[PDB]
Amino acid sequence: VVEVPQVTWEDIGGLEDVKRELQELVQYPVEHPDKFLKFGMTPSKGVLFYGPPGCGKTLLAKAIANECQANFISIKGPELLTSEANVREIFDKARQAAPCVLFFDELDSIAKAADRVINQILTEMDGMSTKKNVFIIGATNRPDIIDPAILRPGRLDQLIYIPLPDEKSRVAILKANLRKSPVAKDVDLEFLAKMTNGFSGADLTEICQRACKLAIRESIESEIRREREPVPEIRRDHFEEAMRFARRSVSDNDIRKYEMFAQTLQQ
Ligand SMILES: Nc1ncnc2c1ncn2[C@@H]1O[C@H](COP(=O)(O)OP(=O)(O)O)[C@@H](O)[C@H]1O
Ligand SMILES: O=C(CN1CCCC1)Nc1ccc(F)cc1
Ligand SMILES: O=C(CN1CCCC1)Nc1ccc(F)cc1
Ligand code: NA
Repeated sequence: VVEVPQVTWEDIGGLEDVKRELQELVQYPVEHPDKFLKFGMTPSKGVLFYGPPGCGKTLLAKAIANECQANFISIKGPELLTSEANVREIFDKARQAAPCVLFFDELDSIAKAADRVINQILTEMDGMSTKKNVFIIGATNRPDIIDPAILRPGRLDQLIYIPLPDEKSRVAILKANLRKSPVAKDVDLEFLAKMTNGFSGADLTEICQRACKLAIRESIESEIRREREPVPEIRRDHFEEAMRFARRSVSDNDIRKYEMFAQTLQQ
């Protein structure tokens, strides 16, 4: 399906510099048109996100579409395998759905036939002006095998690191998830953040989902019992039980590999 996503910048904890950079990348062409005309600036054709799984790459792509009130089309890397015309088709449909964000997920899979699924993607990108109002986003968990051809001027304009959340970002992720939830006053999310070093955004969200269901299931059984004979909160003891089912999904060794890649870039 194609639609304007409902996720916003507010649903995304941490990454405040990245969000700043992205909002400008898409707000300046429409907020400062005369300056873009005066100096010969062209809008960006897209960006490439890299980092460990479950830390916000997909969320940021949907939030860019929501900011621009644009349709969102998601394409999974391994699904381009059945046929070089499939890269042709998907760009046609993005063009038809403009203004549109076209998101290529799981691109590390293509980087390992597949050699000109790539060549067709690079072809479709060069033959699409920015006046077509399609914004391309790719994401990968394997930055070491990126073909630098995709980052040349005229294709994806910047490579952006989305890291595991630090302690402050873990508090923000928890708060954004629970933004519209009835959390008990005995709940200390800053202590929860301190006990989840190494957790991804997805790992933290699973704790929140488990704790919400425990409170709902408890509410069901309490009312069943009272009928023999006031919104209920998610309490500290629901989070205590939910943390029993929790552990990181990204190993210490992969984390070292991401940090080396980004530090050597001076990024
Ligand atoms: N920065 C974040 N803020 C809030 N929730 C997050 C964040 N990162 C991940 N999540 C949670 O984990 C899920 C998966 O994140 P996603 O962006 O799909 O990861 P990926 O980086 O692999 O694209 C999100 O739907 C959300 O529930
Ligand atoms: O992440 C892996 C390997 N993982 C193991 C389980 C799934 C894939 N390698 C890697 C990570 C970051 C980097 F910059 C270079 C290489
Ligand atoms: O870190 C680098 C260096 N490059 C320099 C310019 C950009 C980064 N490579 C690398 C990192 C992890 C890994 F698993 C394999 C290779
Ligand atoms: Na990922």
